[PDB]
Amino acid sequence: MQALEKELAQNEWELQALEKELAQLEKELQAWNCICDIENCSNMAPLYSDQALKKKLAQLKWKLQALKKKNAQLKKKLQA
Repeated sequence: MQALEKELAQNEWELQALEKELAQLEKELQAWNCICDIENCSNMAPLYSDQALKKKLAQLKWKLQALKKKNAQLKKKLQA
């Protein structure tokens, strides 16, 4: 019960790592600005918008609808 459930708990941890990946965004989003902004040199131009965030989230949540339904499938595959 530690191979699947802990792979699921690891997938939960990948989910936590998905939350931590989510928190990685906030690590990109929140951990980037605290009080003052610094000057850095970049080669590529970032996007960071509403149709790219809340949509990539709405696509993520849409991915959940699939993943959570896959986690519900996994929760379906958990017991059954």
